[PDB]
Amino acid sequence: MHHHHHHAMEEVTIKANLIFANGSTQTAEFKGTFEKATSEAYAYADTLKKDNGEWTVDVADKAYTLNIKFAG
Amino acid sequence: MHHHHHHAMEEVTIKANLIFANGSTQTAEFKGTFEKATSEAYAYADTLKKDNGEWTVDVADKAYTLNIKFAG
Ligand SMILES: [Zn+2]
Ligand SMILES: [Zn+2]
Ligand SMILES: [Zn+2]
Ligand SMILES: [Zn+2]
Ligand SMILES: [Zn+2]
Ligand SMILES: [Zn+2]
Repeated sequence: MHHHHHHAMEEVTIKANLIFANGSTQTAEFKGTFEKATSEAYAYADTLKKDNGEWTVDVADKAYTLNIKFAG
Repeated sequence: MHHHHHHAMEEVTIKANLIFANGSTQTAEFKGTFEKATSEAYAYADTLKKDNGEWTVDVADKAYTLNIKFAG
């Protein structure tokens, strides 16, 4: 499944690729928590439904931070 | 839970922050599939166990690509 595991004070960058039925595309960037950032991307997509129809989305990861702590 | 959902031809960037018992740190970057990139990060961490002890890790997301397709 596609699951975002929230962390406090997270800062995530969302690159949205909008692909229209005729093959044309548009890209936009959103930043903030994963929840807020994706919400804005979806809200934007919704403003385009009137002229471009229903949309579906696939979320794919691109970057992570690994915090590795040694005990000594 | 922390779950990486694999996608074909994915290219993920891993930023590893190694935190030692005495407070000092070291950072490194790894790239490739999430699986390969994290594997290299862990392998690197293992080479430091002899002198720095056991390590634990927390994986946190940083960036995503959203592919939004309109049906028309
Ligand atoms: Zn999955
Ligand atoms: Zn979140
Ligand atoms: Zn997917
Ligand atoms: Zn979770
Ligand atoms: Zn993968
Ligand atoms: Zn975590």
